[PDB]
Amino acid sequence: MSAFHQLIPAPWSFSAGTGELELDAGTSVGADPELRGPRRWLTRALGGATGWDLAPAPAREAGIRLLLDPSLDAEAYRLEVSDAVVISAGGAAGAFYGAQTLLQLLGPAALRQAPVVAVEGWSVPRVSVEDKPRFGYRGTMLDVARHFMPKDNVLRFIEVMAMHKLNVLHLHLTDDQGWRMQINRYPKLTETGAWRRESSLGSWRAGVFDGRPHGGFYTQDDLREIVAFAADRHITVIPEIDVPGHSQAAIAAYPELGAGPSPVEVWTRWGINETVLEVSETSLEFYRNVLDEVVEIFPSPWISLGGDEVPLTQWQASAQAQAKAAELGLDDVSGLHSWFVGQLALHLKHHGRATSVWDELPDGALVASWRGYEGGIDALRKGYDVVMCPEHKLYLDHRQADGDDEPVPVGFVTTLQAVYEFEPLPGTDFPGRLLGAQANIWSEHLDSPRRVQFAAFPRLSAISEVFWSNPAGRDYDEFLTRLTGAHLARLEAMGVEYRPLSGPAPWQQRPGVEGWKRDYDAEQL
Amino acid sequence: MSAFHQLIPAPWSFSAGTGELELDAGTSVGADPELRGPRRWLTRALGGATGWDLAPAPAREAGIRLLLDPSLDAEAYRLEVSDAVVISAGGAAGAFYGAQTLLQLLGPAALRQAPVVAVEGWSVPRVSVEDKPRFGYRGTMLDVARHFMPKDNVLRFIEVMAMHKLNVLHLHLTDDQGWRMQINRYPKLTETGAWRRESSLGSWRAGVFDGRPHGGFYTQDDLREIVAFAADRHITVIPEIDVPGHSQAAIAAYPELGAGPSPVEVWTRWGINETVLEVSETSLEFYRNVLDEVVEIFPSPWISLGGDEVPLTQWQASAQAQAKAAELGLDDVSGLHSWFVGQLALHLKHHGRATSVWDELPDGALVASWRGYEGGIDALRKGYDVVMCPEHKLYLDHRQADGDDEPVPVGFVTTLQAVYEFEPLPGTDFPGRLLGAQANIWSEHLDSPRRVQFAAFPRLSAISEVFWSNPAGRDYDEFLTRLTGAHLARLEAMGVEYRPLSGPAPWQQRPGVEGWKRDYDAEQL
Repeated sequence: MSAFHQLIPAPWSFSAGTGELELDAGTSVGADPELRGPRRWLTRALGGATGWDLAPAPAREAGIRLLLDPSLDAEAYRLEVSDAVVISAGGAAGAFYGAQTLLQLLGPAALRQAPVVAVEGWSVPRVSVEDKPRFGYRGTMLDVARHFMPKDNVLRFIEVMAMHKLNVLHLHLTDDQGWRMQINRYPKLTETGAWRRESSLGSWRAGVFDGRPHGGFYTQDDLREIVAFAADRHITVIPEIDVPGHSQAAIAAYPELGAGPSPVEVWTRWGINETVLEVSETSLEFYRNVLDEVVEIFPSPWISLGGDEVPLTQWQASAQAQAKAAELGLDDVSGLHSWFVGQLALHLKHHGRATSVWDELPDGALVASWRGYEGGIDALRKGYDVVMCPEHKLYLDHRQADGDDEPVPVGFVTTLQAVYEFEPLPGTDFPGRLLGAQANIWSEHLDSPRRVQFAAFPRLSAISEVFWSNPAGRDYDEFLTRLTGAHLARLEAMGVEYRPLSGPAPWQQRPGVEGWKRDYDAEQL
Repeated sequence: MSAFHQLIPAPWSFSAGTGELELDAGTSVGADPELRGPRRWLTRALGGATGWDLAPAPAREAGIRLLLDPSLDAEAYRLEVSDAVVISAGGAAGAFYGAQTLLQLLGPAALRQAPVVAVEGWSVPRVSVEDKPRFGYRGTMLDVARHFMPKDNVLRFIEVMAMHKLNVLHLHLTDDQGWRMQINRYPKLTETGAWRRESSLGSWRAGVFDGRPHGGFYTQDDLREIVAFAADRHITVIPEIDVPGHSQAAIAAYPELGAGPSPVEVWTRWGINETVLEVSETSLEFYRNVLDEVVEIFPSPWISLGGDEVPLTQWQASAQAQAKAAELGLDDVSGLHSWFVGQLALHLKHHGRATSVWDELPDGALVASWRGYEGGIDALRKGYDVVMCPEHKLYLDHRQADGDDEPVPVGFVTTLQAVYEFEPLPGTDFPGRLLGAQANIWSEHLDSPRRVQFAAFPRLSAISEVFWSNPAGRDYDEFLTRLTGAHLARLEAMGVEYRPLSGPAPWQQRPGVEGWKRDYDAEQL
């Protein structure tokens, strides 16, 4: 039983000792100054689950000790179970991840917000663990533009992320179908842009609508909170304001930003919009003002500008766009795209931030590559930093099985096993560096936080392992036994309603709602 | 500025001193042994909001002291701001409520789950407060049978309740349209009973359906958690399994429990069901087995059996019901109702629990009176303990204003001011005693936790004052200035999307969805 553990993500090295150390209600928590942050989080989480005081004690003297070890990487930790619980780390984030591994060692009741057990004693099996992340950037994107997620649910989603040792949350805040961020200078962004009349029901290709208004937004205080909440859990929040395309919500609010039409209203359907920004000095000024407030709220070194999916139809037919391309000396009207994003990227640079985009900038530019290995290596050749999120691998809005029993089926079949066997560009030594990978959850069809949970899990659990663990020890069948054996119980304890392995629960189904089924091989030939 | 405060519920006595005491990151929390429970909660809540350690110190020696004062009532506290923050209480619950009053004194940022402010210092104005509850039972009912509320949202709703000093949560767990509680002996209750094919859209009188499956359930561990979560906040959770009526979900699961029909399925519409339990030894045994598990999960001295709304049609036409009434020597088939509930009430008594019902038992029987003052005083004459929840006053599923702009309008117009001016039976000295009052939120039309928040607030804030505060100091116009001045900001900080005073936000509206509009005066004559 020496190599046996049920932890996910699996740690890099694990050894079991003999027996169990018992923790009573008197257990105290020590930490070195650098780790006081993680001490607070553990105290709050475990105190809630056990009803214990968990009062601080001098670090070397305590039941649970968090100790600084400068020879370890910052996100790396060592966990030792002895006469005491000793977690060594190179930094706060490391100590935090050690803490998570501890909670898993205590069992699922350690993840509840109030005690569900006796609390006379709990036991931690005696083990030695040594752990570090494989990738430094382990992401998830959350689309709150398509369906607004109430703040309570966002913080809960973030809590579940940290439990999987995911460090990046890419927050897609704006799109054709709504604008979620309150901007003080431009009140209509939320007043007008934060809601739509109705929503496509199923794929936009079925042309049916639900008659139900949808909307909401985060205030600046709400965003601050989310950022602070994530920071306590060592998650970086990268906001995205998507430009020049996916802009109809902003155009509805402030029509000057568009070409022209009857007044433009927040888009009620999915898919790609031919209606986009009119690129010009006024648009530019508008979005510099927006990015001024963004940068005040979000401390993140990257800020995402999107840049995906802009049809040139509007620009080609635009007397203004034509004029603009002449003034700049561009070859054609399509160069305005590169120009517009670059001007904003420059403004971000003025504020000390690198830019993040989906494709195609200053030095620290980060590309999120949804194309395959080729588009990825191509962006490295040019010196851009890369994170992989292939559309045919890592998109979690895509159906989890073949057939008609999955709710609103769209995209490729992307299964638990397929996702677990995924790789990021597997000696060319280029100027660009691979930061890591990210999973994207697009919200068109997920109209409640329950549906988002169904989409994200269990797959995101397997993905968290792909991002964190050692690729050498990878076997799907082995992973399953840990998933079903322990981890599903942890997800249940955290309030996450996932897709059961045998398929959707009857209340998770949505019959009569048309999806769009894609096949990756068919699209190649 | 000596009588001025923005606290809701308003405390019984309040005096402002001069200046502000500043709390730094070194602030420590002391408590007497009885209050260690509330010390833990404050530490968790305020630590989360400030990023402070809030380490324990000897009680008399600490920045925030929670001190036992046996001369105060258990739910009563005194709060003193000085060189230190001193909260005196007669018990844990008292200290808890003092803590809440403290958080309000620090401002809305104290209610966030992560710091949104500088945290260099916070200031508490120097004040003396003396406070007790007017009613000992201050309730809210939550219908999770009609629309299942995910666990994450339930705990958040409970957190918002405790902030208003509400001590009772009446959890309506089962109905025609679903059964939310997992029972180990009877797996189909959840497997079958926990979901329905679709739902009425609007009033059942419009006969239109949404085509959308709905369901979910709490496991026993989930319920335990909710009970423990509530207990940490001094909220009693009274579960309700409604019998003999509102039973079609249980009948779907186990058809023997009904008369007969094509197989019975979970009800898809609202309103009163003619399909009810067949009262008999087998039904009785079934529900004793259910109440055996309930009583293991919920520690509450009361357990609710419902008893509302049973049409006699089925029983009058039932050869079995007729036979049964003969065997017992009842006058007619309608006496089986009283008999069935009484047998279960007896079984509860065996377990040491009093019974709770909606109308019409052993000594500790509690009646929840939805009729007016008359039905209430009548139940006191008979010695039953009473809590008031008049249908024309305290039902929060009812529309908050006249007209067509309120979403799915149903019931009487029940406004913020009307609800704030409400009273419970205003020297007959009967055997029954008035425990308090309760507000009920029926979930037929609230299909998300957002909609539930819209229904419950701001009204539940005014109600919390009616239940807690002194009736002498009651003026609506004064209340408004506190509501708009401070409290709405507190609700925003806790993630609660309420009905704005000027009416529903555009994304809160639901046009095309038929309600049923009632007028209280018209129904009298």
